[PDB]
Amino acid sequence: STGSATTTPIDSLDDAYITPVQIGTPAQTLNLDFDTGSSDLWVFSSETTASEVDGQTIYTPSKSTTAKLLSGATWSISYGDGSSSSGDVYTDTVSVGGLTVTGQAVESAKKVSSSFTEDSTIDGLLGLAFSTLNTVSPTQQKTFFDNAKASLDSPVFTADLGYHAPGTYNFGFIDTTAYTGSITYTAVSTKQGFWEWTSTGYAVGSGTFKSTSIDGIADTGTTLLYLPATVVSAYWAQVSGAKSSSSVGGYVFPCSATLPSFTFGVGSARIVIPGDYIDFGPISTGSSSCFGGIQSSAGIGINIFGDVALKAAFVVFNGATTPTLGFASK
Repeated sequence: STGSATTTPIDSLDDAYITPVQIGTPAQTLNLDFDTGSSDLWVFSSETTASEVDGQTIYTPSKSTTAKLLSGATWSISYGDGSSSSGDVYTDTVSVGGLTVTGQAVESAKKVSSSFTEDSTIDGLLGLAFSTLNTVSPTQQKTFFDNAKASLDSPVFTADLGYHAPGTYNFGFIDTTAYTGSITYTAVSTKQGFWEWTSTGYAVGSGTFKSTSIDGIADTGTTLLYLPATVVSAYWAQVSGAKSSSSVGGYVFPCSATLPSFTFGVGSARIVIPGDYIDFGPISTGSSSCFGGIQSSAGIGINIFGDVALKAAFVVFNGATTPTLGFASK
């Protein structure tokens, strides 16, 4: 089997992407944030504290003839950005782009933090990291990908995120028309439960490539590119007036600037992030100070190849017995 679904930016900055997901019988379609940095499929629901729901579409398990309470199971998650959610668990039928999994754990939120409430466009998350990170207790549950894998034509999914435009998540096949050149594959460590890999270096603009190993995660659920302070300083030093602002929480730059590109290495191959992808607009409405899309990972504890990086590529998440990651230009 295969599936193919369009993923759409939630706003004009590509802060996140939502993909429609069918849950239950009859289908209830929710727009979920596909997140290769976590492993829980959780939704706003009829059980979510009413004051914490503000415009989201909810899953109502009592209206699904295929929903079953997973007795005794609870979940609770905290994300790198400080947001969180928790609740109980149903199993139900879940379909993405024509690909159907029966018996998928659907984690129903009883509580969500303010960041989720305040974002009306995201009805929940669909985790695509390794199932070892799933938070369901006392019986850990599998991700949608893990459940689908054996049925897929090939045990892969691909992320093709757009810049200020829709893109695609495919399951079970590689669309050879969706990228240019060849796909370069690189080793993955699953030791921390992430799609963790090592970039071979970077360049800033038309500058020379610096060969250096950068361990990090491919994370569709993180907006920005978080890299070591040395790398980030070298990037922003090429933008007149750019500075790290402790009050804003990262590098800012004059909105009048033209940003240089940023290149990262995948083996001997190179992915080029155009400068415009690195512009996240005014820090507050009407400001002429703009927020940078490349930020320091210092104090996160891990480097993160988030949407800023991934949207410059066609990315293969290969879930073969030994997982690997593939990147192509597009």
